[PDB]
Amino acid sequence: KKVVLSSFSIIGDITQNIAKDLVTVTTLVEAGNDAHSYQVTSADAIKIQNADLILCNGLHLEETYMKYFTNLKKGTKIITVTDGINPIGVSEDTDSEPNPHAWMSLTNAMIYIENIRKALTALDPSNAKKYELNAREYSEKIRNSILPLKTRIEKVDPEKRWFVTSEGCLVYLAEDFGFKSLYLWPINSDSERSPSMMRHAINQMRSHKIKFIFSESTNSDQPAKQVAYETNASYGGVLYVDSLSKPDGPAPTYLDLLRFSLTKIVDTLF
Ligand SMILES: [Mn+2]
Repeated sequence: KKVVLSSFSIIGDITQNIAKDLVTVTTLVEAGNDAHSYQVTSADAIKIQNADLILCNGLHLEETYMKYFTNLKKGTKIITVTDGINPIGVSEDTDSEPNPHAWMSLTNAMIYIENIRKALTALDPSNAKKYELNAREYSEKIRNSILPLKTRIEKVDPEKRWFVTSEGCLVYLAEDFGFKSLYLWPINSDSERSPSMMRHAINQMRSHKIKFIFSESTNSDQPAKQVAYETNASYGGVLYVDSLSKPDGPAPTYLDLLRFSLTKIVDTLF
């Protein structure tokens, strides 16, 4: 039985839905661990050795631990599951390093799925028909759950078309649905979170009468709450974007993560 190692929980879950136990699906950065800054352990290095295929996000998500994907099993490829996604830069001024959060998007969910289907099929061609069926079923499950939320979201008055968060985690969602983005820092890892970016967000929220700003499940709510105060806006609560929740939490699968976060967003806009 083949072993397919996913870099983090969101990719591992997508992969499990496509492979359904035809391969063993492992995960490097388990849920609750940070995919932006991770220390590969000795046990993790076993997972890396056992991998017949390695599935990474790319868009520099894994940049600080790519060095551990070395001394690999002969024939083991590293696949970038965001291939075909046009990158969005980390500069709020449009060039720069890529924003990695491409999975927060309905269109892109379909691309992650297709890339993973394609890679599994190249790895394990005797099961091509099963990966084919499974990928389509899962794509449809995603669409069936998430499309109605998009449909709701698209009714928003153009003046209110803003997703404002702490980390720049919704830039791909904004692009997918036709909203503008505002945030406090591009990526949670960066230890430099800047006064200028906070000042800018505050000024922009005032300018555009933006009513809500969120924080996320792996960062502090304190900046968002402060910005809310300074802008006469409201704190919108906690989104799930960077990791699956614990099994008994609200976002234990990728579909549940998208569904939770987009539900919470649309419940703010109306
Ligand atoms: Mn993040």
